[PDB]
Amino acid sequence: EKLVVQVQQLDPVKGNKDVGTVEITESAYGLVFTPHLHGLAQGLHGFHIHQNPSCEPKEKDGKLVAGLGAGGHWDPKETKQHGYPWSDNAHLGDLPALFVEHDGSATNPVLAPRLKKLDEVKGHSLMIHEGGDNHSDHPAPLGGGGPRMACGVIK
Amino acid sequence: EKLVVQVQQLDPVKGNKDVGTVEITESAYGLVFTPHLHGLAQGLHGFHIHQNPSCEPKEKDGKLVAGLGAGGHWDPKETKQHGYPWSDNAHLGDLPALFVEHDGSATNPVLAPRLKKLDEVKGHSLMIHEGGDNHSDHPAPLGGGGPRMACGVIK
Ligand SMILES: [Cu+2]
Ligand SMILES: [Cu+2]
Ligand SMILES: [Cu+2]
Ligand SMILES: [Cu+2]
Ligand SMILES: [Zn+2]
Ligand SMILES: [Zn+2]
Repeated sequence: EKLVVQVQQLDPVKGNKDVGTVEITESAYGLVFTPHLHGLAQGLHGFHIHQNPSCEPKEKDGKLVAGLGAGGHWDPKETKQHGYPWSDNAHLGDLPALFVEHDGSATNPVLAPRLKKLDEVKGHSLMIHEGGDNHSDHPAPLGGGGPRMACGVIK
Repeated sequence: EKLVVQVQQLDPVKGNKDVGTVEITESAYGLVFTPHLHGLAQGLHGFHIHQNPSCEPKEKDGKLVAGLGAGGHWDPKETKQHGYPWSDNAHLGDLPALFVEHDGSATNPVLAPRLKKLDEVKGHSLMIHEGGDNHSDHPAPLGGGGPRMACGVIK
């Protein structure tokens, strides 16, 4: 009847810290992602489900870049393109952008109409990027979210 | 096909300001509302379809109140409750909250899964509130939206 994702802000060098959680429920129109995050940068952020059920980084050129353990966006239907949460051409893991209040709190729930059961999302990660999401691979790849600001494993 | 709603920032004393449009299109999972608004107050705002095809103010106790001519939330199924966009117990006009960037712009689209055809929404109004939306009538009625900030007639 529910799923509570332990969301933590990413940081390879010093350490991961718990920013709150995200509960995933089923509605008659798809999975609902309701967060109770506190202490994040304000604004709209890219919100997507990734491949590997891990939130640990991967260094490159010495410079460790957070969240790479998660891999790319979850794409079991191999569309090979980033898009809208309501488009069949998009990665199945593409969710609506997440809003973080002026006080760093995320409490506005979003719907992923293409996901029906809680089981589908298990064994994958939940990523929250630094930038937004224009739901296209242009002008920037993967909606332009960029650096991975927060993450959590869906168990 | 597409419906282009001309939206105005409401001000009965100084005069309304043209702030952009909201395009309504049909997706495989419901109606998509794509804004391109400018000059609005930043933050998360209540976003709903109201009964009457009007954005006119009405006088109440000596002063004009912005947008009262739009009537209440569109409720064809007569649920009598304000709720979530994915709940069948909520007014059919209940849409996901609209995010306005720190620069006053709104460009992030939202989905109303319970609405399927463009014609359904014609003959009504699209309202953007000063306050937010918790998708319940408690603690504040109609999700806590409060005053009517911007509005457009759906033709
Ligand atoms: Cu809290
Ligand atoms: Cu991502
Ligand atoms: Cu513009
Ligand atoms: Cu309203
Ligand atoms: Zn994607
Ligand atoms: Zn309502």
